[PDB]
Amino acid sequence: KPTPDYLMQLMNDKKLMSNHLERLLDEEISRVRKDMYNDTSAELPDAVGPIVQLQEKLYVPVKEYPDFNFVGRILGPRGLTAKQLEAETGCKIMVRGKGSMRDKKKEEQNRGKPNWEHLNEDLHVLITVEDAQNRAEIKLKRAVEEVKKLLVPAAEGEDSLKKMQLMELAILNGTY
Amino acid sequence: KPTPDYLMQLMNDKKLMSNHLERLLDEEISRVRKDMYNDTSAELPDAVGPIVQLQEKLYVPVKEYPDFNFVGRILGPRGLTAKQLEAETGCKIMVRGKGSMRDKKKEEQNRGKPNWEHLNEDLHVLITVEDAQNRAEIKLKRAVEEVKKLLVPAAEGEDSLKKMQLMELAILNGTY
RNA sequence: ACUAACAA
RNA sequence: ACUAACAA
Repeated sequence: KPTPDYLMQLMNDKKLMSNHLERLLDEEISRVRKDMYNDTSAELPDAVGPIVQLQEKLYVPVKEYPDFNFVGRILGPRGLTAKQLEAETGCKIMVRGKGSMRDKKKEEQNRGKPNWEHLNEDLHVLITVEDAQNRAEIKLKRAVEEVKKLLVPAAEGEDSLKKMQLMELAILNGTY
Repeated sequence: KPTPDYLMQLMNDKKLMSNHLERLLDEEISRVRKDMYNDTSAELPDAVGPIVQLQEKLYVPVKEYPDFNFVGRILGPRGLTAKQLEAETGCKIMVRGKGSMRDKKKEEQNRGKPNWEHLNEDLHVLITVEDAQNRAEIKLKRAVEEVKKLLVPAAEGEDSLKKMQLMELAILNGTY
């Protein structure tokens, strides 16, 4: 029974609590939320060959569409959207690049510092996998073919997804 | 992960707790336990016709096999076995008849008192259903064909089921 | 209800 | 590890 209200009555169930009890909740929460969006499926082959790591830097077109905030849409509230995506694909999703950090200031200092090399590239979405080739290509190409969706600006009033998160946010905020 | 130990670590999870939190547990518990026994499936048709009530008094053969305690085997610890059976069939399972009540004394007084008429019949297992005919016959004949199993004395050392409950008991007892 | 995860 | 539910 993945209802909106009862979901709000779940987050608060979780607010007061925080060894299986927690996990018990995290499952449904995710399961609810998944069902929320899925109202808007193949299976991986058995591993073949030595383990491989696959990346795909996917740049966001702020050069093309500066005004639109892609990044938020992707990450979502508590970064959950980005979190549910790593979950259902297996690929490590992470936002790197120029302007990654919301703050312009903090970013203006980490340049060159190890593991901040990525700050010298234009803004992108990084998608990494560790798995056997035939099993990873699929994993990758699943998440690849999903960020591209998020790298396409649904005009306001038609971005159903935007409202989805924004209501989720306004619940974590408790302002609604 | 329906493991025995973790199950014991569940009942005690439940001991300390006692609005969804409780229910959350009751599901797995049942689900675990079901999986426990199922290591030792059709679907009902859509209702057709006016609702009906079906019974089947099923007598236990103490006349034939006095020494063996059928009744316990059926009910099980906390009556759960009898409880999981009402669950998975839909039929109201209940033990009535002579010697129903463990105590001979208490029973020796309720004779004739309304809803204790059943004390004047030999010991039996009562199985009742409320549903449309075609849908109830199946429901009944599922539970019917399962009590008869429990009305057949598995000799000691071969009654795997007996140990199943007895370990479950010895957990609720906390003696193991 | 304008999201900030991830990485350190 | 010898079960006691259900019904009242």
